[PDB]
Amino acid sequence: KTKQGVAEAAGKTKEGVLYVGSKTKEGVVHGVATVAEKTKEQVTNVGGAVVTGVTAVAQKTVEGAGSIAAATGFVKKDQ
Amino acid sequence: KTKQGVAEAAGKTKEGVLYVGSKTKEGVVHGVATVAEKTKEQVTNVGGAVVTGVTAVAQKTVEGAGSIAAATGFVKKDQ
Amino acid sequence: KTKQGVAEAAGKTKEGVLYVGSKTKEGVVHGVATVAEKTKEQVTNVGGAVVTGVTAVAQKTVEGAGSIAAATGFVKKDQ
Amino acid sequence: KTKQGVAEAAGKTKEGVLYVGSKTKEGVVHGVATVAEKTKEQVTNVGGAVVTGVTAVAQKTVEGAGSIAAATGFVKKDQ
Amino acid sequence: KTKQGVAEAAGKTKEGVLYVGSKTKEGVVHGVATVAEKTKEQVTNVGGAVVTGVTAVAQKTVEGAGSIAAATGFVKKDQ
Amino acid sequence: GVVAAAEKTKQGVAEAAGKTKEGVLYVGSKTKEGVVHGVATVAEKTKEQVTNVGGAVVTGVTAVAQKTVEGAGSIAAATGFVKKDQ
Amino acid sequence: GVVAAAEKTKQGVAEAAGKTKEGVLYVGSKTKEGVVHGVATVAEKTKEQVTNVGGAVVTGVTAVAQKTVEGAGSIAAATGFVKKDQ
Amino acid sequence: GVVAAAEKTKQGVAEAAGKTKEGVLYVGSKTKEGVVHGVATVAEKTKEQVTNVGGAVVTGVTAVAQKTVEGAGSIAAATGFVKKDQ
Amino acid sequence: GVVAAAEKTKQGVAEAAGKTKEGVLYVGSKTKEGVVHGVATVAEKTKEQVTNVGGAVVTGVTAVAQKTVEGAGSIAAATGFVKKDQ
Amino acid sequence: GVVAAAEKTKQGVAEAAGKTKEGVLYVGSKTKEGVVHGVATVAEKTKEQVTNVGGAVVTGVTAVAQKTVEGAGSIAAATGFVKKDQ
Ligand SMILES: Cc1cccc(C)c1NC(=O)Cn1nc(Cc2ccccc2)c2ccccc2c1=O
Ligand SMILES: Cc1cccc(C)c1NC(=O)Cn1nc(Cc2ccccc2)c2ccccc2c1=O
Ligand SMILES: Cc1cccc(C)c1NC(=O)Cn1nc(Cc2ccccc2)c2ccccc2c1=O
Ligand SMILES: Cc1cccc(C)c1NC(=O)Cn1nc(Cc2ccccc2)c2ccccc2c1=O
Ligand SMILES: Cc1cccc(C)c1NC(=O)Cn1nc(Cc2ccccc2)c2ccccc2c1=O
Repeated sequence: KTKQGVAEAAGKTKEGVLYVGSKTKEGVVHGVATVAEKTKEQVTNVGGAVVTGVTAVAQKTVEGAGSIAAATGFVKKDQ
Repeated sequence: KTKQGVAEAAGKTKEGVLYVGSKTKEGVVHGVATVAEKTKEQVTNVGGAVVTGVTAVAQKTVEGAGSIAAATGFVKKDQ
Repeated sequence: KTKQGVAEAAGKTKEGVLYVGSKTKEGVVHGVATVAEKTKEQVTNVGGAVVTGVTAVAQKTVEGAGSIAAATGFVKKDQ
Repeated sequence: KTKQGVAEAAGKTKEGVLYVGSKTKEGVVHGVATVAEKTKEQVTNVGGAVVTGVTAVAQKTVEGAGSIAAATGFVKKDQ
Repeated sequence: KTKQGVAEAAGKTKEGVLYVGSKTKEGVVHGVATVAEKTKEQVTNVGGAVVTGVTAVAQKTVEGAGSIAAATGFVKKDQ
Repeated sequence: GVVAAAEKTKQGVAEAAGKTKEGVLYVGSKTKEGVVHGVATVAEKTKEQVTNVGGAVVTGVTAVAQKTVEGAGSIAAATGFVKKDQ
Repeated sequence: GVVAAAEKTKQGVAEAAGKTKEGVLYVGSKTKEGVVHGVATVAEKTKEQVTNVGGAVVTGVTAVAQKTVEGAGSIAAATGFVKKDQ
Repeated sequence: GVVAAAEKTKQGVAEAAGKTKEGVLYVGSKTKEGVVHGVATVAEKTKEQVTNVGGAVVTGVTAVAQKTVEGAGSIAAATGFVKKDQ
Repeated sequence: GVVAAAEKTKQGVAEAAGKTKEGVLYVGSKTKEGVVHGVATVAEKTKEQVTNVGGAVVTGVTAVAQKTVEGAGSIAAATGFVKKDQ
Repeated sequence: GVVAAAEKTKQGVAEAAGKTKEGVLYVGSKTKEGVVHGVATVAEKTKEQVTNVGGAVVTGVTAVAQKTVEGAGSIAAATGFVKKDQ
């Protein structure tokens, strides 16, 4: 047997109130906040890559080799 | 046997109130907020890539190799 | 046997109120909010890619290799 | 047997209130906040990569070798 | 047997209130805050990489060798 | 006097505002005002006797959540002679 | 006098504002005002006797959450002769 | 007098503001005002006797959370003759 | 007199402000005002007798959290003759 | 007189401000004002007798957390004849 990333909960009682709960989070992006007030942005681009926004990426993969979650704002000229 | 990313909950009682719950989150993007107030943006682009918006990407894959979740704002000229 | 991303819940009682629930989230984009107030945007584009909007992408795939969830604002000139 | 990243909780009682809970977090990005007020940004780009935004990437992978979670703002010209 | 990164909790009682909880955090980025007020930024880029934003990357991998979590603001010209 | 001008351009925006007053705004926010959450009570053998004569009595397992804007929130009020003139 | 000008450009923005007053804003925030969370009570054999004559009594397991803006929040108030003139 | 100008440019921004007053803002923040969290009580054999005559009594397991803006928050108030003139 | 100018540039920003007043702002912050957290009480055999005549009594396990802005926060107040003239 | 200028550049920023007043700001900070944390009480056999006549009594296990801005925070106040003229 093999357990990986397993949340387990068990409870037992006779009389009363019993609560059992389990939660799991894998590759989760939570709570991203961004505020821009009275911001001046001047961009001149000639053949390049410019990123000024908000990017939130969450990736979960099984048996995946060589995977890329995020690739933001790049110039690639491989030969 | 093999368990991966498994949420398990068990409860037992005789008299009363019993609550059992299980939750699972894999590759989940939650709670993204963005505010732009009185913002000035001037962009001049000639053959490039400019990104100024909001991007939220969530990807879950099984047996997937070489997968890319997000690729934002790039210039690719591979030969 | 093999379990992956499985939410399990079990409950037992004799007299009273019993609640059993299970939830699963895979590749889910939840809660994206964006506000733009009194925002000035001037864009001049000549043969390029400009992105200023809101993008929310959720992808779930099984046995998929080389899959791309989102590709936003790019210039591709592969030979 | 083998346990890795496992959260386990067990409780037992006869009369009263009993609460059992388990939580797991793997590759989770939580609580990112950014504020820009009265900020001036002037960017001139010629064939390069400029990144000025907010990037939040969370990646969880199993049996994945050579994986890259985030690659932001780079110029690649491999031969 | 082998245990690695395992949180375990057990409780027993007869009468009263009993609470049992377990939490696990692996590769988690939590609580990142950034404020820029009245900031002036002037950038001139010619074929390089400039990064001025906020980057938060969290990666959890199992059986993954040679993995890179974050690679921000680099110029690569390998032959 | 508030003046905004833009002349001899390709793309031009000119905005002029005399007086401006912003308002309250919520974006992806959660609020909880007067909320009762997660109350558990277990009783086996309770003997309760109440003898009330012209009064307010609150007895037993009580869970009250109140949210008032322009009024008063009370649970038990045994008063008398409440008058408002003009 | 507030003047903003922009002449002989390709992209130009000119904004002029006399008086400005910002407001309150929430972005991805959580608030809890008057919140009761996680109350557990266990009682086996409780004997309770109440004799109330013209008063306010609060008895037993009580969980009260109150949020008031322009009023008073009370649990037990045994008063008399409340008057507001004009 | 507030003047902002920008002439003979390619990209130009000119903003002029006479008076400005910022406001309160929350970004990814949590607030707790008047919050009761995690109260556990165990009682086996409690004998309680209350004899109230024209008063306010609060008895037993009580959990009260109050948040008031322009009012008073009280638990037990046994007063009399409350008057507001004009 | 406040003047800001920018001439003969490629990218130019000119901002002029007469009077400015910043506000309060929270970024990724937590606040706790009037919070009761983690109260545990165990009682086996408690005998309690209360005889109240025109007063305020608070008895037993009590957990009170209060947050007031423009008012008074009291637990037990046995007063009389409260008047506000004009 | 406040003047800021920038001439004959490639990238130029000119800002002029007459009067400026900064505000309070929190970044990744935690605050605790009037907080009760971690109170444990164990009682086996307690005998309590209270005889109150026109007064305020607080009895037993009490946990009070108060946060007031423009008011008074009291636990037990047995007063009389409170008047505010004009
Ligand atoms: C809660 C409670 C219980 C028993 C004894 C008392 C004194 C209180 N407290 C209050 O009534 C506080 N109050 N007073 C007034 C003014 C007023 C009160 C009574 C009669 C005439 C005028 C009021 C007016 C408009 C909207 C709200 C309110 C408010 O909330
Ligand atoms: C809570 C309580 C219980 C028993 C005894 C007392 C004194 C109090 N405290 C208060 O009533 C505080 N108060 N007073 C006034 C003014 C007022 C009160 C009574 C009658 C006429 C005017 C008031 C007016 C408008 C909105 C709120 C309020 C408020 O909240
Ligand atoms: C809590 C309590 C219990 C019993 C005895 C007392 C004195 C107090 N304390 C207060 O009532 C404090 N107070 N007073 C006033 C003024 C006022 C009070 C009574 C009658 C007429 C005017 C008030 C007005 C408007 C909104 C709030 C308030 C407030 O909060
Ligand atoms: C808490 C308490 C219990 C019993 C005895 C006392 C003296 C106190 N203390 C206070 O009432 C303090 N106070 N006073 C006043 C002024 C005022 C009070 C009573 C009647 C008329 C005016 C007040 C006005 C507006 C908002 C708050 C308040 C406040 O908070
Ligand atoms: C706590 C307490 C208990 C019993 C006896 C006393 C003296 C105190 N102390 C105070 O009331 C302190 N105080 N006083 C005043 C002024 C004032 C008080 C009563 C009546 C009329 C005016 C006040 C006004 C507005 C907001 C707060 C306050 C405040 O807090």
